[PDB]
Amino acid sequence: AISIKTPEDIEKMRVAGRLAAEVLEMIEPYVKPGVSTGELDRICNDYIVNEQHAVSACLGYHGYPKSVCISINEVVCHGIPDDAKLLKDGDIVNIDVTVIKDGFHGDTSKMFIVGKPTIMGERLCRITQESLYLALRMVKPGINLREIGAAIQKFVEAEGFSVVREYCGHGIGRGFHEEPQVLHYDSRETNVVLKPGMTFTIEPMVNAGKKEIRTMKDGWTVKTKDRSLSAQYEHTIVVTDNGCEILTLRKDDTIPAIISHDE
Ligand SMILES: [Co+2]
Ligand SMILES: [Co+2]
Repeated sequence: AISIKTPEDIEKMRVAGRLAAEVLEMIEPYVKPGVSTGELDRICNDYIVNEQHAVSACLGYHGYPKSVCISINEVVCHGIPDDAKLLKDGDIVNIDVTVIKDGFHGDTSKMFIVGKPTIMGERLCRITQESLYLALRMVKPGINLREIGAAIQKFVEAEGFSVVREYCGHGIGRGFHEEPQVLHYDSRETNVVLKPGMTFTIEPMVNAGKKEIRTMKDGWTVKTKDRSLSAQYEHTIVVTDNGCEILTLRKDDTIPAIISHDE
């Protein structure tokens, strides 16, 4: 069931979008060498809850134990903040945040580099981000959701990299994961012509090598099959009459918040 958000809904989202972005803006300083994914997890929850007056949708979601996800290096997804995993150097972590305020979610994620980059590190990240912005621009009404995934795909492989098919982006709003499914790859299955008011996520997961993954014992931690690196960046967006509106834009984003295709 694809939901077309009301204007008000939209105002709500803008809010969740921002709070969510804020948590990532807030944590920036704390992300340094010698940190516990666990602690990081504490600081966020306090913030989301204390200061923010909001809740985290990750918590208990399908039994998820933590408040947010934190995926180090070759961990792909759902990495679980342990009070004992500490931050190296050349560590490239993703923190995926997802927050609920007034019924609506704001879902976003980004990569952080630790205590002096790797090269391969910085490359991937950089590329992952571009592949995301890249889709960001395509977003406009009347476009098939399908040329978007292909696009990311093209870009990414072209760097000798691989796109992950197991996971994908999703509609979002009052429901954490709504319709549709947003695939970061080409597929005949795909066939959605976008409309204003539809809201959803772009969350490309990019491995430096091969598109194959493994799931751990703990039932969450997803790592590369290869043990290659993997990056992801994500944003929550709304389709406008002429392009899109990023509801999770942060200060460090090098893309406008409003993307218009008119004139
Ligand atoms: Co997310
Ligand atoms: Co998401």
